Amino acid sequence: SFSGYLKLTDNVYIKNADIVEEAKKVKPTVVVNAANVYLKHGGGVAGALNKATNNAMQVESDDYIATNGPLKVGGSCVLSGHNLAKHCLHVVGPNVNKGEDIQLLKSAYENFNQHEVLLAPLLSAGIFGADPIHSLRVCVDTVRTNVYLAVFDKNLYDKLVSSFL
Ligand SMILES: OCC1CCN(c2ncccn2)CC1
Repeated sequence: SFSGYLKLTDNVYIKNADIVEEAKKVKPTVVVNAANVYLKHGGGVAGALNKATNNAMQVESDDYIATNGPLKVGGSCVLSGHNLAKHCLHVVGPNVNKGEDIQLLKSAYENFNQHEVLLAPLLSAGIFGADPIHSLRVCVDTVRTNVYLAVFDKNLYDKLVSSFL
């Protein structure tokens, strides 16, 4: 199971970890991807998770988009976790760098409530441009299921822990 996490609340845990390495070690039931509406896993967490699957995530995703069309910002879909997890929950947080509504971050986190336990990154953080402190706050105030957050950046991890109210 999950090890080395700092407990923030009854159901939220956090660790300074590379989510790909964490997923390869834990093999969780669900790993969350920081997806975009097109499931184009180019960079950030998505690029890294897809590279770990040897592009199998992208091949599966392109078939999903060809059949269903794009996701909504704030929405999600469950696809295979490939070699990383049983399932991957592709969740689209708002991308501030694309001018998307930050209010959609709560809707994005609500997708996590459909899964009893998840390994996840902070939604809309990193290259999505939102304030990770705000993302952690929305996570704690929205997710009720057990969420194990992996924060890649040590300096950001320390700032998130030290400023957590
Ligand atoms: O390219 C190497 C990386 C794999 C780890 N990443 C991550 N993990 C957890 C939370 C946020 N980012 C960033 C990319």
